[PDB]
Amino acid sequence: EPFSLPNLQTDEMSSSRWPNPLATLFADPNVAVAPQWQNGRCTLEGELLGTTPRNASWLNRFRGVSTAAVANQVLHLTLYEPDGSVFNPLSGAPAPEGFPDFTAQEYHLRAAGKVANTTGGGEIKSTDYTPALGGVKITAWDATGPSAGVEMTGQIESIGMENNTDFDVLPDYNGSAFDGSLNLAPPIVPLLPGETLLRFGTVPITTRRQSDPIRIISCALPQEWITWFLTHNFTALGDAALLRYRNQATGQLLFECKLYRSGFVVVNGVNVRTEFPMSGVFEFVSWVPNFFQLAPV
Amino acid sequence: EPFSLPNLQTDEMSSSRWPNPLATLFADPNVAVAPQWQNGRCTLEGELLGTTPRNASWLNRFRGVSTAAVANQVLHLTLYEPDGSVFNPLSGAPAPEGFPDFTAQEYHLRAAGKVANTTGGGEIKSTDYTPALGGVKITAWDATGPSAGVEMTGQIESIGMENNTDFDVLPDYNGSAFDGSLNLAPPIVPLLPGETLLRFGTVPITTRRQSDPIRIISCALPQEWITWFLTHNFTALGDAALLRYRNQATGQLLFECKLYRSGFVVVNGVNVRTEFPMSGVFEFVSWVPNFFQLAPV
Repeated sequence: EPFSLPNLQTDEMSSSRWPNPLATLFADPNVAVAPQWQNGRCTLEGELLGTTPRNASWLNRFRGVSTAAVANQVLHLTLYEPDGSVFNPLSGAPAPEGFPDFTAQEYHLRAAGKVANTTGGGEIKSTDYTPALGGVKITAWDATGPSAGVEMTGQIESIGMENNTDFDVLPDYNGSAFDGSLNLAPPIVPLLPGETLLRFGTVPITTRRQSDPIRIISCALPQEWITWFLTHNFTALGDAALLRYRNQATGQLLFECKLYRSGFVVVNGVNVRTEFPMSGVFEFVSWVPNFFQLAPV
Repeated sequence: EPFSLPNLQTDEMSSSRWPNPLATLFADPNVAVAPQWQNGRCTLEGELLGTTPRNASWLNRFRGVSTAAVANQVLHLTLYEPDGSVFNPLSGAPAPEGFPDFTAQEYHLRAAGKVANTTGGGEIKSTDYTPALGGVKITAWDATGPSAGVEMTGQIESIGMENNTDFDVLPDYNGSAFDGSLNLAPPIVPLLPGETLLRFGTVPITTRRQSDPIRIISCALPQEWITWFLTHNFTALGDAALLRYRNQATGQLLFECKLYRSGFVVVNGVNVRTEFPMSGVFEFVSWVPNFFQLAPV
């Protein structure tokens, strides 16, 4: 089938790195380092990359089994994948599908099992966020159960986040500074030098906002585009899909952009951080080579 | 475009009444009263009913403005709709789009504003769950702010839920002991007497499970099907779409069912509550009239 994108406005779509509606659309050419996001990554031909979950709703969800009974507000889980199979550290994955792919001081959560007295809240402290090792230690856990051997499923709800730039810093998934053995999706770098990554932004709930209160986490593809690629049998006939971003109510063509086949969008001619209207729709035009030069925004 | 459904397995899709992956698929013929869900409602031609949000990720999200500074762990919010427009409580809508459409003792939440000391947790007690009035009183609010006139955005994360049957009991949205002035989408009723509603189930996190720990909330359509109908220009050439539910790996056809044009699925010949495998895909077969009688499961 010929390539297309869903006829949804940006503000009708969802982040693929934090479950929430998209709220901003912007290009920032002065970010310190290129992002290496592990969620929200998919090729145009429908190949998921990194820890990107195939089920949209497994983003920020987790499943596991308690390794010991709760004591001293500590719950340790051996981690499973969304399919219920055991997560195998030896596979090279940094974490089960859908796990957070950025640095934070705390990851706040809620969880429950299928038996009584297992609904609780807690958090994973940064030093304990080492899912590549096969488990996570949940602290400040406020339920009396579970006992050992009980399946738990939960949701990461918010983060302790003192510094917004840490959304673009991968966590120490294996508890060390050395990620060489991990099978990580590659950094996102525009192919032409004047191009700037187009960021789809949303607002997560965070604590530790005393220094500066604005929190924005970006992703490369709206979740609805990822699902679109999974539900169509597209062939990437060129290096990039040339798209137009159009306000369908007002007719105004806002800009053209390139959706590279590895799954990210760029615009040209951005010299300072630039925000774009949210009520537009992205429409496919044609396939273009990597060095196709876009009209500046 | 000819009618189709996305090629996702049931366990690869999401509930449209609680944000979480689908976990069960079942038909219960012994539910005495038909459900009147206000979320997860969409015709095959892509027209939303009830409070069903156009953006998948606005389910269980809310936004508004504080009417007073926080005091005594109470935060009162005047509600907005998802698009930031003011929710007019005189209009007859039961709630802003995406608000929970069932009865619970407490609706647990988290929220935050643009300024520091506004990230908190709290809850809406059942007696305060009257969003049709244009606002909600949040209690057990644990942040020191916001002051008055401050925008807040938040998420419903879990419920206090004594009885699973209350997932199918609409709440008293206007606090008037159900007076019938509200604009509600109609009950979901199979058009033939031998048919049973096919329920797409997920597990929300709930408290008050000490006595019966299993909690399952059902919906009429996976969220991904609703988005599919919004992103295609379908014309229902019949009263109902005949579907086959097939395990694509083994090729095993499990049952046939009818997807009625108003947006729900039924099976035939179910005499006891019956669960079905989650690894199947619903495939469109043809259009059939309302009187078409399905092969029994």
